[PDB]
Formats: sequence, C-alpha cells, structure tokens
Amino acid sequence: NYQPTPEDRFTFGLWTVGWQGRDPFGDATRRALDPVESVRRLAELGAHGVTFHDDDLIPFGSSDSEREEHVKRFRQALDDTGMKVPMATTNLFTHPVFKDGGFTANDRDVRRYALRKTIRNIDLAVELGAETYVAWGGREGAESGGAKDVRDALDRMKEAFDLLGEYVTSQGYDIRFAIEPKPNEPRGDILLPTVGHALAFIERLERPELYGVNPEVGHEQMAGLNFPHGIAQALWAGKLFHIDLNGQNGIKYDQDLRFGAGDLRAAFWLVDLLESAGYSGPRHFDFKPPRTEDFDGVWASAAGCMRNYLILKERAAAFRADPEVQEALRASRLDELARPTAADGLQALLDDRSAFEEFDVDAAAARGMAFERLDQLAMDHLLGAR
Amino acid sequence: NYQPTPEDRFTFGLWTVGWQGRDPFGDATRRALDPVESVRRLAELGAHGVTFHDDDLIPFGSSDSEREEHVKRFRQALDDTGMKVPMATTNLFTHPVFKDGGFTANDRDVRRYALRKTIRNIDLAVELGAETYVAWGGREGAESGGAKDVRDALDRMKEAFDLLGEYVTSQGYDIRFAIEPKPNEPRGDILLPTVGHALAFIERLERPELYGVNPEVGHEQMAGLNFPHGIAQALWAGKLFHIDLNGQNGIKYDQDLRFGAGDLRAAFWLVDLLESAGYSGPRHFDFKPPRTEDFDGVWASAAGCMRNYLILKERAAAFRADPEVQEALRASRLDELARPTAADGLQALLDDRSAFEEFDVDAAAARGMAFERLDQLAMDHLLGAR
Amino acid sequence: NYQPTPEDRFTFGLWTVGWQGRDPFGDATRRALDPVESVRRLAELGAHGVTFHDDDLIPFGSSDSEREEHVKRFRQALDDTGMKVPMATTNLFTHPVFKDGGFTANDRDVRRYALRKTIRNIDLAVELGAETYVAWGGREGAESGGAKDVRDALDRMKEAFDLLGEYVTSQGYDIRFAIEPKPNEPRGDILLPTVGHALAFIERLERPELYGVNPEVGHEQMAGLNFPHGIAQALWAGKLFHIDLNGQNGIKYDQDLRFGAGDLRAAFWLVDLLESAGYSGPRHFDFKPPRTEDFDGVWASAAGCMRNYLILKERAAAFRADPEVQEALRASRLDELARPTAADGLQALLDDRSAFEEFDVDAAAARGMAFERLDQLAMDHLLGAR
Amino acid sequence: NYQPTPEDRFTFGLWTVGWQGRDPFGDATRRALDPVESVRRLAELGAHGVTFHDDDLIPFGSSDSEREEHVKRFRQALDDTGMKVPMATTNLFTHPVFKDGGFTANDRDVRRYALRKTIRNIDLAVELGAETYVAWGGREGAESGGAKDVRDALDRMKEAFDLLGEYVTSQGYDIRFAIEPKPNEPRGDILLPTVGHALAFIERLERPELYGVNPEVGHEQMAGLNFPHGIAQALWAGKLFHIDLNGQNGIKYDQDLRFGAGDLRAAFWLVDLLESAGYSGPRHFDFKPPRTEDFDGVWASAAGCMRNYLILKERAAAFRADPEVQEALRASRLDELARPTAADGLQALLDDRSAFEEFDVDAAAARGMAFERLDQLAMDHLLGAR
Repeated sequence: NYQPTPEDRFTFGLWTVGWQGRDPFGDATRRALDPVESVRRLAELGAHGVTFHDDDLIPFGSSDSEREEHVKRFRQALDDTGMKVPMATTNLFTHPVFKDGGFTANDRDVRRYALRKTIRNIDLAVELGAETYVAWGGREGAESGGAKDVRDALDRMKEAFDLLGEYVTSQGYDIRFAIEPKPNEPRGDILLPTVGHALAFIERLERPELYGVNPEVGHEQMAGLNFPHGIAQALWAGKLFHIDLNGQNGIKYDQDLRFGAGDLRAAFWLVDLLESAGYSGPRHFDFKPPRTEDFDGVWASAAGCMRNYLILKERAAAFRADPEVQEALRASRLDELARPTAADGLQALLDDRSAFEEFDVDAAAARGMAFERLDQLAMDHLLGAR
Repeated sequence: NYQPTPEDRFTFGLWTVGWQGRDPFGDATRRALDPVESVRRLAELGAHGVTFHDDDLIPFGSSDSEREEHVKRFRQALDDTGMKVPMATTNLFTHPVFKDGGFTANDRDVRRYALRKTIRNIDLAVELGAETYVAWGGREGAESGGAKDVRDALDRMKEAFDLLGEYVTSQGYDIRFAIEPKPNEPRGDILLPTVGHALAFIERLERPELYGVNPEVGHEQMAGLNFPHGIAQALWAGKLFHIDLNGQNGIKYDQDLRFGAGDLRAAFWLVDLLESAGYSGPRHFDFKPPRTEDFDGVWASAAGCMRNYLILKERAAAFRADPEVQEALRASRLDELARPTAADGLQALLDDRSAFEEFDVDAAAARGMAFERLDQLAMDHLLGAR
Repeated sequence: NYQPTPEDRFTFGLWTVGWQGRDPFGDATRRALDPVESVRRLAELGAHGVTFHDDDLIPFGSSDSEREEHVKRFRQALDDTGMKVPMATTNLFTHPVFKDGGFTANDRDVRRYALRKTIRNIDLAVELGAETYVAWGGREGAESGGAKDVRDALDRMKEAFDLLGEYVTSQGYDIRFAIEPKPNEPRGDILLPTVGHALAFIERLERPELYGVNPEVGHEQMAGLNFPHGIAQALWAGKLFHIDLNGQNGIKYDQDLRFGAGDLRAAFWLVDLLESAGYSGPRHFDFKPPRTEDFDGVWASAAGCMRNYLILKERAAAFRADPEVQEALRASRLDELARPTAADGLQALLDDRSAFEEFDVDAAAARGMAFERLDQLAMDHLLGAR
Repeated sequence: NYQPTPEDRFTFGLWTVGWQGRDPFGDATRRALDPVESVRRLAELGAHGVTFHDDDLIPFGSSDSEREEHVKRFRQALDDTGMKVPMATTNLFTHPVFKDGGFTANDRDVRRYALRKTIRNIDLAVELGAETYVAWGGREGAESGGAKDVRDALDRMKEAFDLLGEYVTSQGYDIRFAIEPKPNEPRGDILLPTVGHALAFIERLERPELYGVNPEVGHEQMAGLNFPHGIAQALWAGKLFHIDLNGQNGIKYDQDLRFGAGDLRAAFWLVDLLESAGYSGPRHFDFKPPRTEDFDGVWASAAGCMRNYLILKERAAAFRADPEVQEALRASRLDELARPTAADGLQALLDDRSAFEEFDVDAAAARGMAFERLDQLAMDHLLGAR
C-alpha cells in the first residue's frame, strides 16, 4: 500500500527532518539531528537520497580537519546505505553577514565572499555526486524602495551566475544550476520572485544551457499562482532541472507543510503533469515537520510526503486510463488544442474565408466546453469514488 | 499646480472613461460615451492621446460601411484635437465565442478567427499611428486543472505570436507587440500570469525583438508582487514597450482605481524608476472611474490620474536632488551595488585571500545598512515634510 | 453511489443555475432560465428546495398583476414537485439606485426605499414558507476612505435591522434573519467583512435572538481565513442559521465554483464539522456554473455540488468511526481539550502548586502532539487509501 | 518639525527596539539590549512609555531574587526618566511548552500553567501602573483540521478569560483586558483571527465590560482587511482599549514595519479616525527595526514611527479643516449618512408613499456620489499639494 522505493527518486534535505522547530515566534522544540542518523532513517523509509546546504553538513567556521571528519562520517553513512546526494546548495542566508544578500549585497566585499563560499561547496557537491546545484537567494531583495537598485542588483546577480558557470565549465564538471524563486520571506520582496522571472533571467546569462529552475510548491502559492501551470512553462522551456515539494495554504507565511497538505487538488494536477510529461528528476521534499511533533512525528511526516505523492500518482494514472475520462477530454476538445492553429501558413490563413468572413460566431459561441463534467470525473478519481 | 500637458505623454483607453459601470453584481450606472466626446474631453484635460480595442471604436458585427463611418468620425476628432493614438489592442475576451480563449481556445476554428480579428485591427492601428499593439490574453487559462493542457497552450500561443510577427514583418510595419500579463480574472488562472512569465515566453518566440511587455500596476499587485521591481526587470531586459497605470489594494479582485490610489508608496517608487531610467513611452491609464460617479466624476478621476503622477514626479525628483538623500544613499552603499563584483575575473577572485581566507565575517556583519534613515527621508519627501 | 435525496436538505438559488454567464469582462453565454424549469430540474436532481431574490422571481418594476402571475406560476411548480423554499433574500445590489448601498447608502431616501423593498419581500418569503431571510450587503462599503463614515454606517445598519426585527415581531412571523458577510467585491471593502464582524454586530441589535449568520465558503476564504474555524465560532455562539456552500481558490475575485472545488481539504473538515455538530439547516449552494458551460454543464455542476458533499460526508464519517483514528485523537489529547481547565475554581488554581511552582516545564515541553500521524489518517480517509 | 513629546502618548514594547534580528531563516544581527537602556533611549526620543512581556523583563526561569533585581533595575529607570508603563502582556508563545497553545493547549496542565503565569504578571503590571493587560494568543490554533476542536477551544478560552476577570475583580484592580487578534503566524490559523471574531467572543464572556480589543495594523492587513474600518467597528462597540501601530504590505508574512510604511493611505485614514473620534489611549508601536540595521538604525526607525504619526495627524487635520473638503463632504452626502433613516418609526415608514410607491428610482440612480473629487482632495492634503 503506497510503499516508497528508492527507484521513486524521493529525496529530502538534511534541514527538513532536521529542523529543530525555531519559528518566527518560538524557540527550538527538538534536539539537533546527526546527519548520519538522517541518512539511515530516510533510507529505512524508502528514500532515494538526501541533499544539503554546506552549513548543514559542516558547522560554519570549521577547520579543514573538522571539515574532513564531518564529510567522512557522512560519506560512510551514504556508502553503508547506498543513499545518493543528487543536489546540494549554499547557505547564503542564515549568517548575519548575509543580512542584505549574498550575490546582490550592496557591499561588494560580501558579494565576493558569497561567491567564494559557493564555489567551495560546488567542489564538495561534485565530490558527493550531485547533478544539480540549487541557488535560493532568500536574502536578495529589500524591505524598502530605496535600499536596492533592482537593475544594478540584476547586473550583480547575472555577474555571479556567469562566474559560477565559467567555474564549472573550466573545471569540466557535469553539474548544472537550478535557481529557486520565492516572492517574499525573509525579505519584504525577493529578487526573481516567481518561476517566470527566473526563467526570464536565465535567458540573459552567458551560458543559459547550464541553468534551470528549482520551483517549490509553496513559493508559487505564496503569490497565489497556479503551481502546475508554472511547472508546465518550465517543462515547455526545457528548464525543470529539480523540483521542491511541500504544502502551503495560499497567501501567508511560508508554511513548509508536508506534501499533499495545503492545496490537495493542485497536488493532484502537479503529480499528473510530472508523471505524464515523464519528468525524471528528483522528487525533493523541502518541508518542515511542525514544531508540535517529536521525532516519531518527524519520521511520520516524512513518510507522509512520499505516501501522498504515491496515492496521487495512482489516482492520476487511473484518471488518465479511464475511457470515460478520455471521452470527456475529447468532448472538451483537449485533443484539438494539440493541432497547430495555422500550419498552412500566414498567407493561407489570411485567404481562408472560413476563418473570418464565413466564420459563424454565434454557432461557435453556442458550443459548451463540458469542463464541469470533466472536472467531476477528476474529483471522483481523486477521492476514489468512481 | 501640477497641470498636465501633452508633453507628459499621458494616454487613456476609450474603455476607461467610457466604462458604463456594469459589474458582475451590477447594471450600468452611466450612459455610453461617444468616442468623439471622449477624445475632446481628454484633450481638454491635457492628455497626449487615446487608445482603443477594435470593439470600442467599431461595434462588433458592423458592416464595412458602418466600420468606415465610425473610423472617419474618430479620425476627424483626432484631427480636430491633435490627439494621438500610440497604442491599440484587440478585444478577444468580451464576446461569448472567446469564452475559452482566443489564441489558446481548445477549438482550432476559434484560434484562427482570433488571429484574423487581430490582424485586421493591426492594420487599423498602424493607419492611426500606433507604435505598440497590446495583447491581453484575458480568456487564456482555466478554472479547472483538466480543461487546459498548458504545454499545448503555450505551443499555440507561440504559434499565434509568431504568425503576428511574420505579418508585421511582411507588411513592413514599424509597430511592435506588448504582452500584458495578469494572474487571474476573468479566468481562474490566466496564462503568462506575471511580467516574468511573459518575459520568459518572449525569449522563445521566433523574432523576440518584436515583442515586449505592457505591465499593469494592479495586475502584478494581484499576485502580491512588487510592481517597481517587475518594471526594473523589464527595463533591464530592454522590454518595457508600454505601461498601464492604475491603483489596486493588494490581493483581491481587479479594482482599476485611479493612479495614486491603492499602494501610494509603490506609486512613488514606480515614478522614481520610470523618470530615473528615462522611460520615453506612453504613461497610459487603464483604470475605471467607480460606478458611484457621474460624468463630472469620470473627468475628475481621469484628471486625478495625471495629477498624482505629476505630484509623485516632483517628490521623487526632490528626493534624488536632496544632498542629504545623496549622503544617505552613500551610507547605504547604493554606489557599491553598481560596481562589478569581480571585474578582475574568476581566477583573480579565486586567488584573492581577502575574499575568503582573510575575510573578516564578523566585522562585515557588524555594519548597519542605514536603510531606515534612507526610507524616512523618502517618506519625508513623499509627504512634503522636506 | 452518492445519490442525493430531498432529506439531505440541499438547496439552490434561482440565480445559481440561472446565471447567464455575465462576468467582470464578458457578456452572457447562456439564455435566461424560467424559474419553473429550474424548480423541475433541481427536483429531478434530488434537491430539497430553492431560494430567491425578489428580482429573480419578479422582474423589477412589475405591476401587481404581473407580480401575482409570476408568483402563481412559481407556486404551481413547487406544488407539483413538493419542492420547498427555505430561504429568501432581497436584491439590494444590482440596480444603479443601490450603487452606494441600500441600508447604508449616504442618501437617506435610498435607505428608506431599501427597507420598503425588503419588507415587501419578507411578506412574500413568509407566504412561500421561508424560515430564514438572508441579507447580503454587497454594496455597503466604499472604495475610498472619505466616502463612508463607518461608525455612522454601522448606526444606519443597526437601525435598519432593528426596524426589520420590529416588523417581523409585530406581524407575528416565524422567520429569522441571517447576515451574509463578505470582505470585498463589488465594493473595495464591504461592511461586516467576516463571520466575526457579523456576529459582533448582531450582539448590539435590539432583538439579537432574531439574527444569525449565513456564512459562505468563498467569502471567508477571500480573506484567507479558515472557513471551518469560522463555522465553529458561529455554532459555538448558536448563530449558524443557514450556510452557503461553494468553492474558491483563496484570495482573488469571488469565483463561486461548485462545492468541493477550491480548497478540498477545507471542504472535508467543513462537512465533518456540520455532520458532527448536528447542523440541521439547509445545505445551500451559492455557486455559478462557469460560463464555458452549456445547460448540460449547468445541471452537471449542480449535481456535482451535492455529490461532493455526500462523498465528503462518507469519508468524514469513516474517519470518525475508525478505531485507529480514535486512538490517534486520544494520543493528540483532543479528548482532554474538552475537560474544564479549572472547574475547581480560581482559588483552588492559585493554591495548586502543580500548576506553577511544581510544574515541570521541560517534561511538558518534551511531549509530542502526534498531529502529523492524525492528519495523515485524515488524508488516507479523504482519498479512500486506508 | 514634527517632534514627539510625552503628551502624544507614544509607547513602545521592549521587544520592538530590543529585537535582536533572529528570524526563521536567520541568526541574530544585534546584541541584546538592557531594558534600562531602552527606557532611557526611548525617553530621549520623546516617548511617553514602554510596555513589556513578562519574559522581556524577567528571564524565563529566574529565581525570585533575580526577578526582584530585574524589576528594581527597571523601576529605577522608570523613576529616573518619568517613563510610564501603560500596558503589559504575558509571553505564552516562545517557550516550547506553549507549542500547542497556552489557554487552549490540548493538555490541561499546560492550560493551568498558562493561567498562573499570566496572573503573576497581572500583579506586576498593576504595580508598575498598567491600565491595560493585552492577550495575544499566538499559539492558539492549528496547522491541520483534526488537531484542534475549535468549539472546545472556545469553551477553554472563555473559561480562561472568565477566570482572569474574576481575579482582577476579586483583587479590586482597575486594569482591563485587551484581546489582540491575528489571523495566522506562527500557527497555520490562529483562533479569534480578526477584530470581529474577538469582539464577538467578548460578548459571551461573563463580565464583558472588562474586555476590549488591541487591534494591530498589520494583523488585519494580513487578512486583506481594511484596518480603519475594523477600528471604526471597535470604536462603535466601545471596545478600543489599546492599539498597535506598524506597517504591512498586505497579505504575506508578518513584517512589523515602522508605522507609515506598508499601506500609507490606510495609515492616513487611521490617524484621521483616531483623532476625530477622540481616542485617548496609547499610540503603541509594535514593530521591528529590520535586521539590516545597527542600533543607530533602531533608534531612527523608532523615531520614524512617531514622526509619521505626527505628519499624518497634521495632514488629516488640514483635510478636515479645509472649506473645500467640507463642501466635498456635503456634495457626497456624508451629512445625510449621519441622519437616522426612519426616526419617524416603522409605521410611518410603511405609510410613507415617497419611500416606495412614489420613489423615483431612476432620478435617484442618476445622482453622482462625487467620491472621486473628495478622494483627490484627501490625496492632495496627504501629499502636501494643499
């Protein structure tokens, strides 16, 4: 019954199950978790792998020798379990030095430090086998309009990502970058606030082929946007390098609920899209077990993430396989949407009286779309009520 | 006393001051305006020009004699007043035939009709002098997840815009296209919901140089986004072809308040940005005088749009000219933000011990950013307490 | 399979299935529906009854004779089907005379007219057997801060509802009032914007026992609030006289989706609460079949409303009946929440060292709440995956 | 030059200027402030007084010697400066023991401990001169629908507040309670989420005269609500015991910006309302200097709160005094709104043919409301263009 296996490619950040529960108005409720324990317990739950910020694995300010010992212990646990590390990222948001940003800090010396800290961890990520290096610019932005010249900040952002691309190209690394957009929190407004803005920015990088997006369910929903629609545009662009799964109740603080909570119908359509499109990347959960929970609740919440994905996968597959649903899709002309509008070309369209002078507007306007019957078939499938 | 004149390039849609007050819960409160009267009244208020949807000028279904008569009357008003027509657009949203979209309707015959209706109005727009042709895909989208395959819809949208670019290129027209993003309303979710999504889409068109964005204040605010930040990204990309100005109180239905209402501070930072950057396009008001108003109130509301822009322009200019503000900008290191992070190059950065091995993290972290003093100077200037 | 029956007390407004599809940016897509047809078709679907605004049943401006004929036809259809009319309301929002409100219009003559129009329809509602008279003040409010003195408007609101209470008391009618709060749309902000504000206002009426609330799913979700939580406070207060069911995707324009769409998990917890608490009033659907639909889609959407309520009722009943769920509720101490905190009294609490001086804060802080396991049992039940 | 003085009754929480900058994504950026220093600095800026949570003054877990020493130092600072303490509150949200609430924790022993912690601090508040005791139930609520039975929780909340009212009555204290509503954060949904819900709850307490509200600008705006409208309802009910002033950009995480930031127009209408109505309580700033700031920025931010209130007070006074505004208010019939609708009584209204049979609906509907001219006069005054 909806048991995950490592072939499902479910992954978790060390900082997810390891979140000690410190929140905007509260102290930690759980003791710290050894990454070695997280690797072992996630393996037992059926996960494929784990991910990390540099500072999750190596305490900030560690000597080279302490750093080697921390990585060695972690690698031993990976070797013992067969767990993978498909993605890594840099923490450029917790330390006070990054209070005005890393790559777009107004202070130039901070921008240079942020790049050096990142480059060091790209090397570590490559040693551990990561295929994707995520950048979440949580401190890039402003609370007030005068504090940040956004055109200059975008220049600095581009410069930073261009330098990082030069680094991985010069080193011959087979790792690619994924930009994680977020609209706000912790800054009043964050730069590159949605999947759209990030995709647009990537097209102006010197080596755009090296960069994609890492969209997160909750982040897009914090702007009230349709997450499956945004994922569709990322897939259409060839840029869905990674994805972050969790739950969110619309427009409020970043909740990081387990996947399936929040907007359940959006989670269904998301899984339908990922599976139909053949997305082959990690299904990464960037969530936080609520601080009400003890460690039994931590592992229950992590298990729930994977369970809900697998239930939704089954229901979406049943929906698509149902001949009654296929009939409803045809009745609603979803198949016709895939036909080119004018493969006959511009001149033929202009010459086609059936497209204007002889187009029966009122007859076309009278055609029902049959979308409600289609959506109720989807609801029936989601709820197992067919 | 903040009197607008045609040099200010303020423009209005016929459908703005001409809105009869119908809403989904309410019947019209004002009689219809003759476009000729709107042109004359707007000219008397100091406007530079007007804009139109095809259906605002030419009643839908008009014979070619009626269409000719309507255009001649409108042209005569333009000739009498000296009013310009810098922009036009197609109504692909009011008539029931467009209830599932124009360019991305599931029905192919509707997609072709939408293109032919647009092409006809591009010709008229060019005749009347428009430099920009706006596309607002208000019916492109869905209420339910199964109703629209967004990857197929993006293919159809690209095909449509590619054909339009072929048309203008083949005719030798100088006009360019501006895509108007909106996140929702009237569809549950609209395709290309933000400036970012539209900018990203444009980069995948066959002739991207022919396309930019027409962002609207209220649209981006309906997603909770920072409108000046989005305009900055459009300017950074070279894609701010046109702009729609109005007011909105954050995340709720599309209010179309007069410019300056809604988020007043955001309006200040917007005007500062447009004026600083040297934006030279129309300052177009896409707003609706509330239906509480008679026609005296319609013209007061239109005059208020321009008045508020001019007051804000003065305050932003005073802010930037103030020596105390120039000092505060230096204190907050806005000058450092404009400097390249690493013009010495990647290898020099990697070899620079001051950027990592010898970087004093705690000394850097102790530096205040002085953003609050800067913002209070901005507040003082906005409110005329400076 | 989830077939509704009239004993389920499902009701629909004439204006729901009869919505012709005119929306903020679009003309009607469907012809008008005869109320007699709506009564017959809703009866065939298993509905219990219908509801009406005065102007839905009797065209505004009808003579007494036309009014009698319209009501007679409608009553004949009710008599032929056994359908009931449990609720009625006044349209004080469509006609331009109400553009600044009915009961709180700034113009005093309009306020008096609004009351007379309402009183006439209370008489009709009583003739048709309505137990609840709903008041939705959709035009009560403002777009700008100077337009409406809210303290004076609340005085006028109270005066109006007090007069209506005097009327029903003097006539000896066994009908009660239900105030429908909404936060915005069509006004920029509406007076009494949530269930809370309406409950608070009712307590200051002269005859509070005559007044309750008619909360609507989407209305509370347009403020981002938790609809089941608000319903719980209404039930706690003894004030849930009626309820309006539909769907809404969080904070945007009022979508009026069919019940079950929008926030599906919130719909589950709502049905769980209504059924557990023993709510015995109508389950009224105030929804609009989307304008994409023909009349087959209208009736499908209406059927879907009832179907989704019944599926959710089954899943919530299964959840509560599951001994594993009951065990999880006890593990999370939901039963302990029902114990009085200090039925021993204030003095005993102050004297109880176990409540302060000997309270082991760290032992209590270490107790997990087990809420995630409980919520995953709820998810499993909702999706039929137990 | 808008200098605050103690006559203005501006107050600040120790936790405001004392916020060290920790957020869920970030470590502290400022060292801890001695409350004695905060009292002295706030006095130098012109503040009237300070407020505190128990835990801000007395480190949690302090012995009675340490508690005594801390209170004496604080009192000495109050005596030295003349600063008052008009309000105090209990911290029932930071410590992990409160992770499921204080008064509505599922565990009864926690509910009793929360009450005892509150009662102890009521005694201290009264000793230091507080007239208002605030309760912000930041942990009362849930992330999931099964975790909290809201009807039982409201019973427990009423029981707690009833006991507190018995305590103050039994001791003969003059202090009154003010409930601070908030819709979410740190819980997914908080109980009593808005001013309306809190006002409604108070009416069901045993001694309702002892309880009012402490609304906070940002809290109501986090639900998209109109804060001046909510304050008007609290004033109408006689329940505005205290008020918390800050800034917020609509629906997103709790930003706690300085007052005047966020929604500037709403701040103008708020100050107009408080001053017009003769509100005589503290003007309390519950804000956080952003973590980008050093201590010079902390004091600049605090000074800016008061400066912005005073500028707005001047502009609102100028608006109301302007003869042109008095004319515009008459043109918009704000005077008619203050007149009773039907002081002649129900029977006279029913018998008045001018209110119905002879009411000229279309003549009434033709009247403009002149709200746009009125609002532009308000804008002109706010911006000092008048």
